[PDB]
Order: sequence, then C-alpha cells, then structure tokens
Amino acid sequence: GPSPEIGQIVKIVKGRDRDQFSVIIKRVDDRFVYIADGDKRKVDRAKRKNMNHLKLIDHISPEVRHSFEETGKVTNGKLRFALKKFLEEHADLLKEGE
Ligand SMILES: [Cl-]
Repeated sequence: GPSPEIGQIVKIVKGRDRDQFSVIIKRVDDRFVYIADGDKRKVDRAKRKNMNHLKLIDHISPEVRHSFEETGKVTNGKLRFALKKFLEEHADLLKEGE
C-alpha cells in the first residue's frame, strides 16, 4: 500500500470534517498522521488521524514538502493554496457541488 507523504492530499473518511479534503503535515508511521487544511483545521489544531479514517489522494504538494524540509513548519495559507491547486485540477468533477 502507498505510504502517506508530507504534503499529500487526503479525503477525510471519518471525523468532524468527513468528506472534506485535507493535507498530511506530519507522518508518525503508515498508521497515524496529522492533518490540517489551513481553514477549518489550522496548523496549531492539526489532528492526529488513523489512516483507516482517510483516503490517500494521488496529489502531493512540493511547496508544502519544501516548507517542512527547510524549516519544519508550514503556514495555514500555504496549505490553503496547496488544496486550491488540487481543486483547480478537478474543477469539472466538482463544479456541480452545492
Ligand atoms: Cl476530521
């Protein structure tokens, strides 16, 4: 199975923000990660999640990864922009959402 990566997009399967997209910002191991989206869940409220409660998406933000590699942190706004790029790719899949 694919191993979760820093900067990788997830869809939340179970949790407060079920069905919403988020970003992995820390990997404990392949079972537990921390997520934040910079909006509904800010970095200082990052949530520890069991991977059973997440769907890994095939999208990884190099900008988020760089921020962590160099400095060990990321801003909320950089997470929002990472998610926005994902949303832009899939706009036509999502445009009938209400
Ligand atoms: Cl959640």
